[PDB]
Amino acid sequence: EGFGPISFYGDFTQCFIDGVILNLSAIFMITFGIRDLVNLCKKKHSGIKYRRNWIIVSRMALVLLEIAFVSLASLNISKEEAENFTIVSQYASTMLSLFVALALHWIETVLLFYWLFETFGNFAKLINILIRHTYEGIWYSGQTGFILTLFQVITCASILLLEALPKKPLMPHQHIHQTLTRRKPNPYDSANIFSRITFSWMSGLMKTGYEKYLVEADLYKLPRNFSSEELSQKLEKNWENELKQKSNPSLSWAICRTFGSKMLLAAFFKAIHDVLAFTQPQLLRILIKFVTDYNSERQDDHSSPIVRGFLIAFAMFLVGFTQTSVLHQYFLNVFNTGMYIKSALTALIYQKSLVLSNEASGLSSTGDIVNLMSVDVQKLQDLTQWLNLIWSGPFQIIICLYSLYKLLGNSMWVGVIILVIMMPLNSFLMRIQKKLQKSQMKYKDERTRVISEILNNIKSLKLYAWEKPYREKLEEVRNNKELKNLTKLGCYMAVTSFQFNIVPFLVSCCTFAVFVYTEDRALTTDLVFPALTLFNLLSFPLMIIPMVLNSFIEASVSIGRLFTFFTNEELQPDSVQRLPKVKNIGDVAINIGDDATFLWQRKPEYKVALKNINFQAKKGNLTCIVGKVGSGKTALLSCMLGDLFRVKGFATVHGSVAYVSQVPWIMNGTVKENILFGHRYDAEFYEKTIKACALTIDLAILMDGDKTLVGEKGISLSGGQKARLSLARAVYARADTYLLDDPLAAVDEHVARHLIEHVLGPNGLLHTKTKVLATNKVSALSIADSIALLDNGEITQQGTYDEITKDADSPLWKLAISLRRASDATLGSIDFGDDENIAKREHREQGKVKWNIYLEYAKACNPKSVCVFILFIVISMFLSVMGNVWLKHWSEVNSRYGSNPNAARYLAIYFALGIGSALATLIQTIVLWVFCTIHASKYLHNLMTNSVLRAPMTFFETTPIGRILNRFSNDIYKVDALLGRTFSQFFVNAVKVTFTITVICATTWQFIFIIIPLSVFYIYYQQYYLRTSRELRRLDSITRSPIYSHFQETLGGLATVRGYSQQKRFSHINQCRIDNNMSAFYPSINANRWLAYRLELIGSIIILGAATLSVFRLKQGTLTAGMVGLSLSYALQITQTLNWIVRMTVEVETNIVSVERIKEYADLKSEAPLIVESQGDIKFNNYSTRYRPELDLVLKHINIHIKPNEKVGIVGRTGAGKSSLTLALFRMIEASEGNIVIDNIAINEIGLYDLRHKLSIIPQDSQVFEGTVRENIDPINQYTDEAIWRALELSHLKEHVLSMSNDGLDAQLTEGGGNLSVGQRQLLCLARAMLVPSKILVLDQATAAVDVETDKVVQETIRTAFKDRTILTIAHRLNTIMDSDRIIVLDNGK
Repeated sequence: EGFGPISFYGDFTQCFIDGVILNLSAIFMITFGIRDLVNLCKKKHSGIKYRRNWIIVSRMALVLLEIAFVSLASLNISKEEAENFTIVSQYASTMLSLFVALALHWIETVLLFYWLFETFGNFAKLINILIRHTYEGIWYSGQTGFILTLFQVITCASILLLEALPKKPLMPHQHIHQTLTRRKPNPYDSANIFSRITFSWMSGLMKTGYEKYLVEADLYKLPRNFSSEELSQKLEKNWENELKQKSNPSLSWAICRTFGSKMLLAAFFKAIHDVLAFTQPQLLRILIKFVTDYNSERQDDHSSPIVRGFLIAFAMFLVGFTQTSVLHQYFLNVFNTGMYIKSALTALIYQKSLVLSNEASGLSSTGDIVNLMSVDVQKLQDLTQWLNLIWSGPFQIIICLYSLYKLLGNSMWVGVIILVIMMPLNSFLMRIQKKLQKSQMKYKDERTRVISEILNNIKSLKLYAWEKPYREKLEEVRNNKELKNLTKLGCYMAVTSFQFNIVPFLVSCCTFAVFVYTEDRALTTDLVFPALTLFNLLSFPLMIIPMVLNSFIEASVSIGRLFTFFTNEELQPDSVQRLPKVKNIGDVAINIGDDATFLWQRKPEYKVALKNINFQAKKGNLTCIVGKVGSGKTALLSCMLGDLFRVKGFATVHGSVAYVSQVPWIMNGTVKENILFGHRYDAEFYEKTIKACALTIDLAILMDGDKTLVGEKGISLSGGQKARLSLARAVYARADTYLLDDPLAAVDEHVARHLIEHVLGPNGLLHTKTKVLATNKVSALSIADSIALLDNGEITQQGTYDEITKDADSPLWKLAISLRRASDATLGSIDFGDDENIAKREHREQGKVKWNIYLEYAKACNPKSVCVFILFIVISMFLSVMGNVWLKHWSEVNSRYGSNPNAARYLAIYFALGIGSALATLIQTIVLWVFCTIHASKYLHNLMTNSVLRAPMTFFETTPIGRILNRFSNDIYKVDALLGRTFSQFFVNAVKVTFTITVICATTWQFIFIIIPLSVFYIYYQQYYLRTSRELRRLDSITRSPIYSHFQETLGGLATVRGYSQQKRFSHINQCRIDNNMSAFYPSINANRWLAYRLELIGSIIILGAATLSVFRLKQGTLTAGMVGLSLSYALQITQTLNWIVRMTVEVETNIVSVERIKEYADLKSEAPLIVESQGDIKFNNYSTRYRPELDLVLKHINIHIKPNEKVGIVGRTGAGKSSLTLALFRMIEASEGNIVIDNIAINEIGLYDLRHKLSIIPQDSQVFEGTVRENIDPINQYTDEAIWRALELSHLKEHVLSMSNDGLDAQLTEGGGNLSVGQRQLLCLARAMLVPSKILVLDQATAAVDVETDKVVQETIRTAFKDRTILTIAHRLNTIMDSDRIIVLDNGK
């Protein structure tokens, strides 16, 4: 009898079956008895005490196990024919089944895997018996018991399916658990290993995303060991372990000690994946050896076992499947580790920032502290993906080189040498790519600046009618940007794809060249195709290894930054105790120790300290602190807050604390939220407080209700509104102790006077509590119960007003109701941001993924270029495939003619094929980028600019400026390169898979039957993942911003937050937001794993199909080894390419919607400004012309006549058609009920551009464009520089141009007009208007925005300058009104 790892026939030997089944039974018994049975039976007393209904599944499984045991016992009778170790196998299996009975009974993991290994072992034994039957008698070759063994196999399979698939339903009120129906619990907690490996649990979420777009109810709660709290505590213990042995590497070592446990498991799976992947080419070589030896044996027998091939194909499937499962488990583990790192650090940094000292917060810049959570933690999350990669890279290349030496012949490092030569060239080309991309980002920023300057001041450009020269300037900037885009992208896409194609081909070519030249012993197909597969596998990790080290260095820098931030000094908790509450009036509430000395001077012992002062306040009083700013007033109040490092003095504060700062801080939410501030709502007390402090005007003035959003991003608020809001918050959150830091400074004197008595008065709203006020309000000093005078960092006088009046008054004077504290909110959940806009935009239409938008984009691009593009692509792939098949033919010729090569001839042909394919890829990626790609971008930009420039005032006033501004920058930036790259990669991979299937179907007529339903499964999975992953990634993108916004807000307001003592509320808010963001993140990662698993399984299935069909054709008749070798070598590359195709499909689907939005914004319309078919001695006339939007009425039946040489004033009440008459005169509104006539010509007949050129206007502002003053004032070179200088001197702005512009008339104007006052900008606009030769002169809102001298200058200038030109003005001052020849009173409507 034979013995070995595998017999002659390619199956496991019977002794090997005994060994593996004994090992399976041993590990099952050991693991179950040690781990599972004892834990389950001791979780509660002698078995788990949870209810479980007895169901047909359980008793059926038990009966099937008993039948299996009986069948095993029956088989044991015949097994005693020969005395070997198989009796020990029988006994071990019997013991294992007997234990498994109790194992199944007790639970109602190890059970599932034991049953799986049992079924696989019995299947292997059955295969061995059948193979021996093929070698021997028909049925009972080994023994007659195989008939019962078949029943044992199918019984074990049925037991495994019935244990795995159905669940464990529970009868007694299973529905009672799901009270909180807001979000379902995740299925991951209830998921066996068999379901968790394949990620079948995500299939329900995938289907839900397919049928319906995602909402917050669809997502599941995160499982345990993901919440912020446990992660933060687990990191805090490791940080204390840092504090034992403190040093700079302590942070990294604490991180690795905490969460690095699963990284070892990840490394183990990565090693298994790598060794299996490099084992796969060895199995391919063994199959090649088998088929060629089979053909030689058949030839020799004609001169004078295919089941092995089938088993080899089954082995290929097995290694593919275990590679798939192992790799995806590795990715799951490392991404879970990255999630844990993000969850721990983003909360611990928040805690550290909350406890942080005000000194270090003041010195340190807040933006960097925001960047700590923004970029540095994300860098570590990125690092956690690739750490096992840098661990495995040397191992991977070493195993690859070892296999290379063992296969193709030793010492041939020529492929290694050429790729090592090519690698640093790529390392330099990526560097210059990054430099060029940064330059393009700078160009994008300048483009955004220019288009923002165009967009905000568009009304000035349209009224002035100077639009097309600045359009030409923008087109020049776009031309320079397009030149930069060409100079980057043409050379980069030339070199990149060319090098990536050249590398493996030149490696293969030079290796085979050296082999056929120097070594002899011709290839004969045994070495060539495994060598090609190994060269393909070698290129992947060594490309990744240099780049990832740069990210490692960046992560080291981030670790250092986090370490110094965590090892900041912080503040001492023990400076002033929050002693229990004091109840009476006059009862000591605040107490500062005798000769107490406080400071801001802990680190170097600065002289930022006060010395030897005592101060007291009893309960129920108004203490007042008086002093100038910089007199230590805020220092004393900070001493009261306990936010200072004190040197000497014992201090105690009684009861709760409420504080208001001189700079108010406001929550980023509703005003109702701000006043509430986490306390329980109380209607009557809220109304009494908002009556006392605020009035109704404070709500009404905002043009919104109580639920208005605060101006952190909503509507801005005045300083008086902020002070009133802070005082409102204080009184509503009325504490035992009250502290006020000059809240009355912003508010007006008389209104504030109302506030002194109304709120804190002796009969004030909250007079029953202690209250310190730091102020300079003389009335409040007079009413104040106690006085303190702080000057030069010392309370110079501390005495009651009676004592102050007795002494010389020069030093300062000449200069029961308890309310039940304030209740709290119960720290509930938190809703996501509003999703209704994008939700209704998505729900308004469905079924968008078809070819309509793609064909529209193709019509926008050049349609003829796409034909030559696809032609070059397909002939390139065809050339590569023909090179490979001719190489197969050459190897077969070498196989026939033993060691008689014409390698020079074929190597010349092969090098020609390679250079042709490389030339095709080079020319197509060069020329078509410079053809279809950049030209379409120019077309889209031209259409967008042409549409947006001519758009109406309705468009500009209705749409947000920032919304369209960001879309113009972001979408045009995105469409420039990313869409082209995604399209190129998608088409290349599409032709790759198409030609792979073409060659596979060429080698076998009967392959279409297997390829078609797998293609159905592929498109099904791709459609589901494409529909779901976009919405999951959208939720992930939306959830990021609240974290950074809330963190920056908390950094802004830490002082008040800490004083208010709401630390737990803010920590819980940040923690819940982090849990929300992670709930967005996790299903996207798991969906990626699920899709990649199913595609890789499809890859393994097609590998198995190609192998078994090739072996079947070999059985049927002649089939050369080269054909099957080429087929398998091409088939092995399908796996990565399918996943890349699906990812590029997702990328292009995400990218196309922005181009659709750009095209839709290119659809708007306005009438022509052309000169289609005019000043001085002209009668003006209006007749019955309304000009407004259809949605509203202002003007009505207006008609007038004006003779030449008149000065006219328009006057009316608020809303009495002030600017509407001016806009109607300008014909800004296209609607024309009647006729408006200038120079006996209707305005509508001529046009817009020339008419607005023929009239000069000052439209109630002075928004001006940036750049040179000459370019702004006189952009078209009308007449000399002395003319504009004379006009400027007339405008009396000679002081500005004397101050600036020393070198000449080249002064640079800052963008936005902030460099100079509004009056000087009005003078500039006046200078322009006077410079303009046209007669018609208009001024709007003349009187409101003048400082007397400006009104004088403009009035005298328009009086004296335009002698006979007709001038109209809208103003409010009576003298300039009455100076006009005819005063028209603008009516309410008519």
